[PDB]
Amino acid sequence: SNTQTVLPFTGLNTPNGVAVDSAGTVYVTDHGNNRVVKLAAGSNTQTVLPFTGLNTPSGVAVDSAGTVWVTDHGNNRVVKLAAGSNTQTVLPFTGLNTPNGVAVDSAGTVYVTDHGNNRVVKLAAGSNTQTVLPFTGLNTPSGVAVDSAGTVWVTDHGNNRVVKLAAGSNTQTVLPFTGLNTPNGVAVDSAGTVYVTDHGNNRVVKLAAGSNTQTVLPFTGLNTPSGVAVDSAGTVWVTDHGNNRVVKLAA
Repeated sequence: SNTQTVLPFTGLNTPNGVAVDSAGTVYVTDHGNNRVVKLAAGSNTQTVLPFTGLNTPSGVAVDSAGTVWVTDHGNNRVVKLAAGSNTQTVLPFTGLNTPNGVAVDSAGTVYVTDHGNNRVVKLAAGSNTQTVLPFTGLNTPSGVAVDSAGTVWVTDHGNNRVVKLAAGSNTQTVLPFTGLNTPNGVAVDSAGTVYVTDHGNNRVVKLAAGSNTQTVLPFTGLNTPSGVAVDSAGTVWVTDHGNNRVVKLAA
């Protein structure tokens, strides 16, 4: 499509971070209200999830079991909410600083852009071992995506670039986007297409796998967009941070 739709969220404040599940339920970290909100497909009523004590949360992910993870940026922690019981567990990361961005894979491994420490960390399900990924030269990284193959992409915000660590490789690759300004947020689809919220240019850009020529998506009127998700259908959702809204574009 070339015409975006605004989702019927209410009362957002500087939202940053969006996730979508296979049912088309959309989850947003409503950063400036210290809460996580969700909207089911076709619904006008949003639901505030029972997280507690959040501070400027930035980034949300959801696994197959309905577990919701949030990077609780202002508290240097990652919290997960177990489905049904609504038990909150602080994941046993350590030493985080203003984390901003989270992803989870099929195995329940959790990946966090540890923004304030210029690093990306991962924690396997149930583990007390966190692993620093061998990205190099990061500056305030702010967004992480992982595909089915286990390739990890990161928006290296402070360097105006997107980097990837290909599965099985220990060598970082810089993707051939051009002209980025403080990018924050990355998503990847099944086809390997990469989507980035080019925050400081008020636009969303995408690169097909193997292509060296980005395209700009036909969103309009964005302001410091900061978070992107893509569903199985190729619909693209963006947290339009500076306009307190979430916008979507069908393929």
